[PDB]
Amino acid sequence: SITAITVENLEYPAVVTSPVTGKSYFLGGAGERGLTIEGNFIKFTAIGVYLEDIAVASLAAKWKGKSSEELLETLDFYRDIISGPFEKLIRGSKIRELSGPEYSRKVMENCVAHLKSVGTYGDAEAEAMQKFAEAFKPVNFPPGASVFYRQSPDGILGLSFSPDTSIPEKEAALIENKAVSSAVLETMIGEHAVSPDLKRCLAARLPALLNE
Ligand SMILES: O=C1C[C@@H](c2ccc(O)cc2)Oc2cc(O)cc(O)c21
Repeated sequence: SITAITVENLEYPAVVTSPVTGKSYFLGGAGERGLTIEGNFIKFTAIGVYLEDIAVASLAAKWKGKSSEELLETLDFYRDIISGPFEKLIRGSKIRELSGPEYSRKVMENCVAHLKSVGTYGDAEAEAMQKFAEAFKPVNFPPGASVFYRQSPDGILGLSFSPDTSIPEKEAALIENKAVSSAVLETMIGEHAVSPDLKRCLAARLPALLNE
């Protein structure tokens, strides 16, 4: 009973398979991100977080039997999701047109803040973030265009860009850095991620799967 989610006409299939790793994932949750301008929420993109199918078995031990309300208030739960021994696939699909530099600027800002926050922002991470930036420079995201973050548990962040919502066959870059690899997802569902839409989806959707 793992359904699909549609955000501003941008649909997120309940399941997807990576053309890069062959692994299959289930939709953990989908929401929206944008900017608050003059007290008004201006939507810029849709975001969906996919978890490798094996995430269920991994999370089962500690979080089966827990209620959605309980999971939602438990930071540890989200930590297991963020740093769990399974691949996470994040798909951002634009609502409003953003260039690669424009979009990446905010993402990188949050990633850097997180990294410095937890004391893991050294030269290696800075270089990884520059490589991150470089990968986005030649890209533009018109409405519907997407960015795919493949978070490998092996400490690598794969970056893919699509003209639309379809997963590209090949990745544009590989950011090989452990800290940075989870930084993106951390800024989406981590403790210091204000927006709760993705967290709420995860808390609401996981219990059913964890129970069976
Ligand atoms: O999906 C987005 C939107 C992005 C963004 C919003 C508005 C804008 O004008 C440019 C970029 O900021 C982010 C920053 C993050 O840490 C994680 C995210 O998932 C995102």
